[PDB]
Amino acid sequence: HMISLIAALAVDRVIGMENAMPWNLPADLAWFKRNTLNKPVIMGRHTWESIGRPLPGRKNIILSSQPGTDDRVTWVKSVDEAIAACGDVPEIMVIGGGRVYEQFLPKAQKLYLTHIDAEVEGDTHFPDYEPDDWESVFSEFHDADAQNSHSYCFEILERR
Ligand SMILES: NC(=O)c1ccc[n+]([C@@H]2O[C@H](COP(=O)([O-])OP(=O)(O)OC[C@H]3O[C@@H](n4cnc5c(N)ncnc54)[C@H](OP(=O)(O)O)[C@@H]3O)[C@@H](O)[C@H]2O)c1
Ligand SMILES: Nc1nc(=O)c2nc(CNc3ccc(C(=O)N[C@@H](CCC(=O)O)C(=O)O)cc3)cnc2[nH]1
Repeated sequence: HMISLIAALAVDRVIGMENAMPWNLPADLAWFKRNTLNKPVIMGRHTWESIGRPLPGRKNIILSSQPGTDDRVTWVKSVDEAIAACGDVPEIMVIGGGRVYEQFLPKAQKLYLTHIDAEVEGDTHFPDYEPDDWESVFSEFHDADAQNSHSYCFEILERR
């Protein structure tokens, strides 16, 4: 198979605040749906709570050391089990949050990263990643507009 991480980062690699995403960027949410639809998505229990409902058209796999509390999604207790629950698929999408990104980054072949030109009070950060290990294979910058209040750049990195 192949493991990919997808995330949106504000300044200083901030990805969250008090278990929430403090911004609204509809173009980035559309990019997220386009790149995760019809794929399995792995997330940690905190991120499941922040989303609050299953993502439709995706197999939702939740990592937690505690028993599952919702039969609409798949609960797993380890990284190995999470990967196995995905089945034989071309690409597995890991959708955070911080503690989960840390664990899957050494396994990942691709990073789908949105860089948001926004300064945000945050407590959760994307993991420190060594830039030499990665090559940029796609980059697309967008200015702010009437629907998206900050400029942003989509990037796909591939492990060298
Ligand atoms: N901007 C973005 O792209 C983005 C993406 C995702 C999330 N976020 C933000 O990230 C923040 C949450 O990230 P987080 O780091 O606090 O928590 P998280 O990584 O979402 O989930 C952490 C929890 O997942 C479970 N877990 C993780 N690894 C496990 C393992 N190997 N085995 C078993 N259980 C495991 C544990 O749950 P138990 O305690 O139940 O064992 C752990 O407490 C929120 O602010 C969210 O909004 C942002
Ligand atoms: N690039 C990126 N941006 C994000 O905002 C993001 N968020 C998470 C975790 N949080 C969330 C929060 C909401 C939705 C969500 O509502 N998505 C719906 C609607 C998409 C839309 O409205 O365009 C979905 O169907 O994917 C997804 C993930 C993980 N990876 C990300 N990756």
